[PDB]
Amino acid sequence: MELFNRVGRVLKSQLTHWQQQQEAPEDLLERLLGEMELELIELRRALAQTIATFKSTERQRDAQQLIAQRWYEKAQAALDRGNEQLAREALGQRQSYQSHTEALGKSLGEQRALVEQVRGQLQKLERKYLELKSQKNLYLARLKSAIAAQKIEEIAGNLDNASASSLFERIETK
Amino acid sequence: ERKYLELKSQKNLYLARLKSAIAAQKIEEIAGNLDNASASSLFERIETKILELEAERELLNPPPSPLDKKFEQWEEQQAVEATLAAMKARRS
Amino acid sequence: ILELEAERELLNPPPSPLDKKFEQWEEQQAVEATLAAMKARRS
Amino acid sequence: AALDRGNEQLAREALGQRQSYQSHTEALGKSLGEQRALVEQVRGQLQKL
Amino acid sequence: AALDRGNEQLAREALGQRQSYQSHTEALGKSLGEQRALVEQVRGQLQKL
Repeated sequence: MELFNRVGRVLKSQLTHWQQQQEAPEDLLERLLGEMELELIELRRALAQTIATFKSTERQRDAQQLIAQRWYEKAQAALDRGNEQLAREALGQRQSYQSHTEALGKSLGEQRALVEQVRGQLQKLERKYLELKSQKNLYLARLKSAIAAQKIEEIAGNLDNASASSLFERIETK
Repeated sequence: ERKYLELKSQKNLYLARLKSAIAAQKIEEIAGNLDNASASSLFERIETKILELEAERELLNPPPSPLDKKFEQWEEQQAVEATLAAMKARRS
Repeated sequence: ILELEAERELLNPPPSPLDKKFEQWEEQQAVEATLAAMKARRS
Repeated sequence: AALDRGNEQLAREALGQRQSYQSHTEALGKSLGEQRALVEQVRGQLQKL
Repeated sequence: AALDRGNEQLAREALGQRQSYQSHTEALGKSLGEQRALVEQVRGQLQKL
């Protein structure tokens, strides 16, 4: 008659199950953390994408820094015995590297905060993740205690007293 | 060439920050399913069902009123006092 | 290696400089406490 | 052990790290106390049932 | 033996190597103490069973 009813029509058997599962959170409750486990490992692997990359710049600057050391050493050796003219160019070439080192080096400093904080984020998330997973069983145990606490007495009323006991004490009246 | 690789150098960081962004967001966008309020109502309202249904017990078997509980503890006080006095009287 | 080493680095967080500081400091105390005790035996 | 021989500076950090655990212990420990009533009463419930 | 006749320099390394073993002994030795309770109690369990 309408989509909400026709979506219901195609899912009358499923709408009930969807309502039941959301009414009884056993599957979704368990698999959301399992699904959340997927993003944790995805974050685990995704986070690694940050870790290897940033230092890979660190090695690159070291090679350029060593090359700057080579130009520094070549300039140091070139300027010997008053041959400053030759060493002037070598120092000029070094300045090209020096620009590369300074810009790349500082990029790590802020990236340390990104890895430092995100590691702190996961450090906080993981404890909260397991902490939430710690108390779910208690409520679930209290839930089954609740179901048990309720099936025990909801069934207990079948023959307690009054019309319930009338099932036999009225037969006693018979 | 230096600019080409330099652009190719930082794309992974943003992509890594992007997957960190997707990860940073799937982590919490999903986290809101059962945090608090109506989210926690998924079980603490079922906890309220305990008491909606416990009242059926409470109503079906009216809880021992403070008077009968007062009688129970008072009877226990008399039971212990009457007994212990009698019990210690045996030795005397 | 380092993309995958970070998995190790992340899985077993590397001993922080504090614990490494504790380790070497404990070693410094371990050697100093021992060597002082060891040489004290002869005395 | 860290604070020995007046090396309080080193021990200051270690105590700071401890406070992180102390928060965990205090919160988790009290949770048992109320849970004792749950098991204690439910055992009493079944004992009566 | 190494530290004899004032040759403490040679003996310093040997003591350092020893500390590596000392860590192994202390950790493994205590593991037995609790394991004694496991065997002691389980033997008591079977003794009662």
